[PDB]
Amino acid sequence: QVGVAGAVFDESTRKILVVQDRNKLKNMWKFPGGLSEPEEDIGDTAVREVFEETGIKSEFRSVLSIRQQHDMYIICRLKPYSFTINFCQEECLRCEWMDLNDLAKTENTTPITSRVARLLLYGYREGFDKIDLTVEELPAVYTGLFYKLYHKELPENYKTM
Amino acid sequence: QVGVAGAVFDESTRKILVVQDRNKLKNMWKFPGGLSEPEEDIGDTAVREVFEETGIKSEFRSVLSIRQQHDMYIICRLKPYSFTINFCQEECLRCEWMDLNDLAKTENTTPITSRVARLLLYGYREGFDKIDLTVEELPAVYTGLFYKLYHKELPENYKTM
Repeated sequence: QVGVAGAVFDESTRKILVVQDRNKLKNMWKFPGGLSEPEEDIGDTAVREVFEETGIKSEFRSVLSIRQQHDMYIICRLKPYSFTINFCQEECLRCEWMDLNDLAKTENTTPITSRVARLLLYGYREGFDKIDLTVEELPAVYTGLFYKLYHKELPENYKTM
Repeated sequence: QVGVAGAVFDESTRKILVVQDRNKLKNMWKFPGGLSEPEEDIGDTAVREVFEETGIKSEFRSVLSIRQQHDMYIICRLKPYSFTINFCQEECLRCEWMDLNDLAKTENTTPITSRVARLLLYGYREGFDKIDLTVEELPAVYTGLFYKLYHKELPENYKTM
């Protein structure tokens, strides 16, 4: 099943919600995330994983990045609507609203997390339209399968011609 | 191995290079594509698959879309620098420089191809910066693995802070 992470950014305070895992890379700040359940939309996985790890209630806004290895892991931009952290003590050592600029500069994070922080900063300064991507389900033609398609948000007048 | 497609768009003529497979969906226009070889960068797969199917020489410019099923298939924007079609007769029935607006409107294509045509039209009218994404290799921290990360192009001053 696909993994999904939530990058919960408060555009009013310039804060980004991050965690340190209790038992894995406990000194590296990361975004909360985990595995989708069967039938779960990507955005719902993000919002659920965030809430379970951090106590923060949020809304899906966009996809920010797709991570591919040898399979897929989707990192999403979320907008918080609660702000009191109640983190999962079995899973996390720390959970903070960190200054986004601090995450973008720290060495105590992963290269992917840092890249996604820098991308958030670019959207914070120059507009989220610069960075946001959508995910949509589209049908196959040759078979009865379905795909998920990730791309820059396409204005409604073009999606439909 | 990942699949990769090439959407070869001539911004000077508003034409998009498309094929009909000789033996599969022979009435549906599609972008040339196929499987990456071991060690091959995504862009090189695109350029090679295009050349092998169509005779057209091109250069990678960006990623346009990521297609996910139950694994990954990357659709790239390419810029042609040769224009004489010499298609692979064993593989394709037709290969044409089609008007992009015609591809964006036709029923004789797939929903994904049509979506990517509409996204190209949006870039043709409003700038390719609106649609282009990059792919880069970034390292893991927990293990010795590497990932590929797909996201909107991030200006150099931010990538590096």
